Amino acid sequence: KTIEDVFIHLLSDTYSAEKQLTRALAKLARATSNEKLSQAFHAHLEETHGQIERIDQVVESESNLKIKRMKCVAMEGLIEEANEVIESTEKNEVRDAALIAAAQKVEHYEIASYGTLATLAEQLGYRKAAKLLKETLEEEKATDIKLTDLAINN
Amino acid sequence: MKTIEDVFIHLLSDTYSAEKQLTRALAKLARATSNEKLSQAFHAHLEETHGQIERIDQVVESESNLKIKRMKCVAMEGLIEEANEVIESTEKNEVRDAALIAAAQKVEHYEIASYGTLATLAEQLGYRKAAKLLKETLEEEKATDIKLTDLAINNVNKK
Repeated sequence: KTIEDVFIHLLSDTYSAEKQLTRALAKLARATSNEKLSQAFHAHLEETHGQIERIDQVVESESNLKIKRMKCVAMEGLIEEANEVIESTEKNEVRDAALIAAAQKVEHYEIASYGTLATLAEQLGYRKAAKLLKETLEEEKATDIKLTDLAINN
Repeated sequence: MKTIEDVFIHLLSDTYSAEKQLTRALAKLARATSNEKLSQAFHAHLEETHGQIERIDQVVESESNLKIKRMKCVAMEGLIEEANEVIESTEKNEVRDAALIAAAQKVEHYEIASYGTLATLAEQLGYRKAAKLLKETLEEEKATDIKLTDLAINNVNKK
């Protein structure tokens, strides 16, 4: 019933979301015909594991924190949009354009989640965590910009 | 995006959008099944959801600084597309209904967690009337979820 409870709840949700995204990204990388988009998805795959480890670092920076086991239902839905694109397109540029739009939805959600986690961390006085969450936030922004640019020369 | 207050307004505005989208989705869900009892539960929730949007207007009016910022909740949009994928598939009767109920329970998992978060934030920000209101929606969503589970059980035992 405290702000720290809300933060742990949200961090736990994002932890689930990231874990789910590792599976989705491995699959997206194999589903596209475009080598640059595929490489983009694979790079974000590796970075995502780096981001989960960062959440682990957030939890260790404040002895009271913990990751509660849960399933982030919102991410399931966003990952499904990409699945549906795959099932309704041939492996070509129509699929690529639609997968990038679906991936942007995923980025929208993740950027908003980390912005919220960062603000909470700072309002809680969690200095190291704030910094770590901002680091991931910046990586997601770069990732999103990259999808946009890929879309343009796509 | 710097105070608890900004986070609260952001999440409340997102939830406003979610409920808005949910209204359309529930009318479609009610028509997506031949199971009268399920159809009615979706119709009942459609009404309760319109009521919850009214409660959000009340939350906003309870504090001078509160407002609803315009935005599209991407999370709910995905959950609704998830349900629609079931609606638009060729799944039928018990298969179809198991998926519809399950999809609806996913929407509830999201709503419950959303209102739990908003109610705690409101409480922590000293918005007494808001917290009380948000806990009211929280409880309705929990009851709606329990009803969905009773229905899943019935569909599983359907003979």
